[PDB]
Amino acid sequence: IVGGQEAPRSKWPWQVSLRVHGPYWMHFCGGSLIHPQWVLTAAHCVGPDVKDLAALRVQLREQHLYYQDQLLPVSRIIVHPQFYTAQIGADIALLELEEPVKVSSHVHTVTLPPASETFPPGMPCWVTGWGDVDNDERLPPPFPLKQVKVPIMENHICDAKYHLGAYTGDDVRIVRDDMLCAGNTRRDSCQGDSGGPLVCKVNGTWLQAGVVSWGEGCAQPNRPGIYTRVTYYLDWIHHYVPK
Amino acid sequence: IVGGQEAPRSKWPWQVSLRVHGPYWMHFCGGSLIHPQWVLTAAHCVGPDVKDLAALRVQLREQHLYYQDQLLPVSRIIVHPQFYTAQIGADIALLELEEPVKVSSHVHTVTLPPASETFPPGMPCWVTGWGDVDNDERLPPPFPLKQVKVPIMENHICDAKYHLGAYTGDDVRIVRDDMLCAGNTRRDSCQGDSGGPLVCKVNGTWLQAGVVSWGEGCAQPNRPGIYTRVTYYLDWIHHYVPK
Amino acid sequence: IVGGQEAPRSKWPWQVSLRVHGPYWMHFCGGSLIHPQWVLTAAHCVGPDVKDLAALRVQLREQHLYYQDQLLPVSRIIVHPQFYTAQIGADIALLELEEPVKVSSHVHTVTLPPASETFPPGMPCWVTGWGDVDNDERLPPPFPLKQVKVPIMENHICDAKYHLGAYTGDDVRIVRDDMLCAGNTRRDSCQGDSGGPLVCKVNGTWLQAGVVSWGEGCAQPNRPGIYTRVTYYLDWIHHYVPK
Amino acid sequence: IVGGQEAPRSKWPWQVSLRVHGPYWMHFCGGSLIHPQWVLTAAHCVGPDVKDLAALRVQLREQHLYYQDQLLPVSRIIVHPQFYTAQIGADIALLELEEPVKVSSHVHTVTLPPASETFPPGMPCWVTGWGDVDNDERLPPPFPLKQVKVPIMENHICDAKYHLGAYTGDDVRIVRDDMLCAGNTRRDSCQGDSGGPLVCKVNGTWLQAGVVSWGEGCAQPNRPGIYTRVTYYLDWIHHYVPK
Ligand SMILES: Nc1nc2ccccc2[nH]1
Ligand SMILES: Nc1nc2ccccc2[nH]1
Ligand SMILES: Nc1nc2ccccc2[nH]1
Ligand SMILES: Nc1nc2ccccc2[nH]1
Repeated sequence: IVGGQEAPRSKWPWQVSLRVHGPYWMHFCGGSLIHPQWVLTAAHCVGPDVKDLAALRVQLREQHLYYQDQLLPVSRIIVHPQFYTAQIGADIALLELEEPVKVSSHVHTVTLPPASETFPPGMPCWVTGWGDVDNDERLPPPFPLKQVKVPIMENHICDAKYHLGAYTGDDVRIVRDDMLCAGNTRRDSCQGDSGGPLVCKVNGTWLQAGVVSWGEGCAQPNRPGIYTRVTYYLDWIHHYVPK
Repeated sequence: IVGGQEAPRSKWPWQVSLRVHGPYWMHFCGGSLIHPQWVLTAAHCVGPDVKDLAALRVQLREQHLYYQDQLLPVSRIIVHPQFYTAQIGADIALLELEEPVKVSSHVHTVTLPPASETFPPGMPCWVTGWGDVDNDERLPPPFPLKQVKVPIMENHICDAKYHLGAYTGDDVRIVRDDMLCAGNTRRDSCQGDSGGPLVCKVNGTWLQAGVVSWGEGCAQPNRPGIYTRVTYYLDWIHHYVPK
Repeated sequence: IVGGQEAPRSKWPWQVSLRVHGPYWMHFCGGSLIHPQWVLTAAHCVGPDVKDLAALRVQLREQHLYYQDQLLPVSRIIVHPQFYTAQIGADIALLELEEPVKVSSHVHTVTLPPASETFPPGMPCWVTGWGDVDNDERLPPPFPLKQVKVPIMENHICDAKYHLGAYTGDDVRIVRDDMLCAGNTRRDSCQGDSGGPLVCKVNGTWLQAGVVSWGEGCAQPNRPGIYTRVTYYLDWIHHYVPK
Repeated sequence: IVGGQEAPRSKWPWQVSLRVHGPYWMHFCGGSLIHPQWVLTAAHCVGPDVKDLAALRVQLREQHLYYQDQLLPVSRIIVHPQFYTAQIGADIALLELEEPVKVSSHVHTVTLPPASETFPPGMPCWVTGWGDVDNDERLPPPFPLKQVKVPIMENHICDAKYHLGAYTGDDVRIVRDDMLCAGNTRRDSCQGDSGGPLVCKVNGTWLQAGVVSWGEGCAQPNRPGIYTRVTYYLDWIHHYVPK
């Protein structure tokens, strides 16, 4: 996360950390608990090539990474079949936990938006995670969870911006219809935040509007952070996750 | 270049090296001379974002990198407007030199194939460059120009292979129509060879069938090297390069 | 620390961590509390060249680095005037804190040995620190304080071993009189543990026999870890630290 | 080499490059041809621990490293028995070649100074090599041999300088009597130049006064380059090398 601060212990109870086997269970991507037994994340974090379930673990909300770990095994990885690269789209995936987690006020699910829900440009939303605090700058120990308020940006405006200072023809889509943008030159997501949540509070109730997907650098001019638009893939999600 | 060997001094007179400014003019991509004033290369080597021309230089056929340099400045960089990523396609671009080069048996242009040439499996083709000799393994000094004969594979077969061991739906095409596959687990192109030529001997003449574009790793099982299919972009090239 | 394991919460109340300013206050050397206002460490950790005091801070006993930091500033750095390199000797230094610390069962001083104590082979001794767990292998997060029991080895025996597989003349002493050896191919100190304490339980009390100083690699055959022999520098220490 | 330039092809015919087996025969230190079959170099380049001769090779004078290599096998490595570290002294060694070299005007031996020869403070001498051009700054391809004129510095003055800004007692020798210094904040030797020669033209002949040994940083204030004093070890040298 770029341009944000450490999150209060009572904030973002649905945030999760994905760990990969190694000298130690290292954090490589974020995710969100959308059901007691299901985690939502980005496809590029666990694909497109098939990965060994035994080398993956999920860690529920932690104030500091690695300090009070309680790793959970994953029983199944479901990557959207239309996914190959983030730039092409469908950057979304599901992780079925071995056991349904025991929800508490400190750790619980985030609510998904209704199919008709559309987050307007400028609406203040939040992105969270343990990723880099700037281009090539790793989050330093003790690795606190970070948060940053970012305003939603209209898909068309975002697409236009990405063409600025680029050779790509203005008529050639870069930011596609299943993607959403947010952030600016001071606040953005970054490597390591991928798969994590972008939440906006509507009628009270926090709704997850997107999944951290990709971008060109972090907080770079005319290069807003790009997310997978959750509403676009609700049918696919609800094909595996109980409503 | 993975596998293969050092190229004879008389071979590949059209090979060029792209250099980026810094502590020394370092090689970052390949290319080919297709006209005394024009170099053909890959779009991902110079795009999708517009970079400063001043920071780019071209080196014509050299037996070893850096030892006998005579760097040439560029006046224009033109990238296919459809380009954004190599996985999507249109990974091709042109560089116009500030002056026409003098040709000879040691340095001259490569011939482009006629629109109808398909380059089927069994066709004798070679790829050349100063790229890595293996995954994560750079070409060691004195940096000789390497070459390797690679077997052509039909797009449909190649696409099927890229789906093996991947979550991507079988009907979601990975190897696209404007692309071409070549190589195996012993012969392939690698990082650093990008933008370089894949040439095939047809009826006694060398024709550039492709431009080193991308691939998953180098010489990895079920993951042959991918090239931009030159015949697919002949009309675009001819808008800029005199015949 | 190579071998051994995570130290219990109640052990080594005198262990200290030296921090250098930068992206975060990073651990670079060990140390021990020998007086409410003084820390004993290795000269090579802070010398031979004079560095800015401001860029240094001390962290008293804590289970995991960076988690519960309470950094303490230093008013003075005193390095043995005979020091230039660890191999030559006199690798010992003192840090005076700006304020005396409050002691308790969880944080208190370690007892220095009587001038006559020799710490012969067979005596039970432990070395502690947050250093590498193996050659060029850092302690992974959450960075627990490690400990390991190491076997003492007589100086002359150690010296002979250091000559095995070396061009150095047998009569040219390598392990000097102001030094002490401990450890084997399974138990040893390593980079990052430097300045830390080697303590032995004598007549029911813990005495600091040495300070982690140097060695060829970590836990390498015929190359035991080398420590500064505390008894040799008691007079110097007592010139600054009161009883 | 710091602050110098490319050496003319006709100069320094006695310069050699030591290579170590690996992906390629990489340069790791310099040396000088002092006899048709003997190379003089620094002990720390090949010691203190014994290494097998099979992984070592010698390359005679070439304008650019790796370009037109003609590697020579070594029959024996002789390290001074009093050597353990550069800071202690005796940093000198001999490499006996498998065959005597056929000297030419382009490649021949350098002359060793008489036992009584004393190089006065201020005398203009030269140090040559393929080492870093600045701290942590490697020599860029094509790796030309570099040279730099450095003035001799009186031993006492050099020792005094090394104490400035250090904790070491003024009466404790840092630069010893078997060592020699030269260079300033603009011109100096650096990592990779070790084992190489420092030659001074006395009257009308080039004499090798020193062997690049060590220092604190390169071209750093009050930290001139330190070399092993050749006249100090003339007897040891002539014990193996025919006069
Ligand atoms: N702006 C931005 N946000 C990002 C998150 C993950 C990877 C690349 C990114 N670029
Ligand atoms: N086989 C192959 N060739 C490549 C060239 C550039 C990047 C990735 C590649 N994989
Ligand atoms: N064996 C050993 N132990 C060491 C501790 C610090 C630096 C080098 C070392 N080598
Ligand atoms: N000044 C200086 N010259 C050096 C040559 C080799 C290693 C360290 C050095 N420091």
